Amino acid sequence: GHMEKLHEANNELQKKRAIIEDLEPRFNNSSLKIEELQEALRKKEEEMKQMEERYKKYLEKAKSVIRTLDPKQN
Amino acid sequence: GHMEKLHEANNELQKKRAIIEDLEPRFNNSSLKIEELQEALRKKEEEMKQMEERYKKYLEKAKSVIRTLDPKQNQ
Repeated sequence: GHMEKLHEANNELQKKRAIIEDLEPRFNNSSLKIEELQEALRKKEEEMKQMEERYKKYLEKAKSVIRTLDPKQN
Repeated sequence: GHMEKLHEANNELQKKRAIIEDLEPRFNNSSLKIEELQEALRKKEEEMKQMEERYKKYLEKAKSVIRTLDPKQNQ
């Protein structure tokens, strides 16, 4: 047949059309997601570096409170 | 005539085939990516939980000291 091969071809085109319309919004969503997961990851890793700044500075501060309050040197 | 319609259709098929063949591995990679990231991020919110627990620890030693040396508690 010839008429019958046009039918098989047009239907497969409708099939691929449906495959594409379903997968595209999915792939777009998942792209957005990867971006926000990395802004969260970056923003968290920054918080962690600050958190280490503070505890570090705290320990150094208490190092000098010890000197100030020690009688054996003051 | 009919020749041309079956040629236009078969070549549109190869177009859509190319679209799909290119997007599908991309979408698979990105599904794996989302879950690798979400893992890294929860291993990181954990590391943070430990570090805030450690800093809150130290911040309550510190006010313990601010209270004992409070002039008002020494009179």
